Amino acid sequence: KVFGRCELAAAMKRHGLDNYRGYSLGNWVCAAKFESNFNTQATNRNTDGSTDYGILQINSRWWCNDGRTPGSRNLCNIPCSALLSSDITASVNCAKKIVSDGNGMNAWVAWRNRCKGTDVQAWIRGCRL
RNA sequence: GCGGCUAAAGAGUGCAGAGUUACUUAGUUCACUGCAGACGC
Repeated sequence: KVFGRCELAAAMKRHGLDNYRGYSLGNWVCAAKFESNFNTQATNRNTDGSTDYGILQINSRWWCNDGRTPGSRNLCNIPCSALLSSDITASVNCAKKIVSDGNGMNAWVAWRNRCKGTDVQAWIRGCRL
């Protein structure tokens, strides 16, 4: 499914992505846009044969099982195909666990490239939440 | 009992809520529910 901007913001909050770990929902709305263009089917293959799944582009090298990455970890305990679904449940839990961890939100590249140090409020402007 | 209007403006608002993510550029304007008025033959 290709979420609209707000339709997403609403679904993200409604799972517990609003101001989780002290990061307002304007950072996750933006993160999904630059990462996947709100499209929950998006995929990109990296030069090393792993692939990025879902609305936030979560790597099969560590986080999920696609079958076609030998020496993959699957730390989120799911098939990478769950990261493609219209139901963002299993792409939030995993987006959560990635952030609740090491670099934190700097573990979000797209976020860290474009939205870190920007008024991430523009991304919620107009949205019935 | 079957249509347009009920916001100058606006893609979108007759008032009151609702929230099934449907629709949409998200919406005081939109799925659902209460009640509508002046009209047309």
